[PDB]
Amino acid sequence: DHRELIGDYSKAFLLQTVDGKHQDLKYISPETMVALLTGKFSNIVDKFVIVDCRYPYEYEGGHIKTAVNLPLERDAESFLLKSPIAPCSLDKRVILIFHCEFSSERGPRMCRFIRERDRAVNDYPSLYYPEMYILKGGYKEFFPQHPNFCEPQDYRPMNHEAFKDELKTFRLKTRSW
Ligand code: MMC
Ligand SMILES: [Cl-]
Repeated sequence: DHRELIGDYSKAFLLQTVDGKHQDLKYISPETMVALLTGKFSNIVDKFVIVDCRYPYEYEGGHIKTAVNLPLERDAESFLLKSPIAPCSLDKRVILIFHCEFSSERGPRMCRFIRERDRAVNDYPSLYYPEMYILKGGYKEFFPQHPNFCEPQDYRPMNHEAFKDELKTFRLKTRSW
């Protein structure tokens, strides 16, 4: 591999990465997303969690099969760090994939946050989650290409004109603005 090692310096990144806006983050394409969902890496990957950082209305409107919705910092901390998700095999890996609508703001921030807490609660340089990726293009790019991997087969934009009140309500739930 021509790149650096993963978070705890144990080995290299498994997946092929593409270029994305945040230069220090690892991005994967929708194609690689379908590869994991179809079991292409089942020999090596024990578990991969898809974290959709969108607001609840957006997720309900249609999300990638198997994804979990964790919009608030607190929920994510609770789901991932209280009782970490471990591989059933010493040999196998655990991988996290974050995404939002455009994978421009929400997703990358959540990725950076979980990394901060993973570092904070372990002895350097161990991590519960050494390998994390962003799905480049977010749900917006994913739906029109692989609709049968989405449930329901539909797409609800955050700015959806009929969910204006729900957006405001939701933001008043956030740790900070
Ligand atoms: C760093 Hg994610
Ligand atoms: Cl929050």
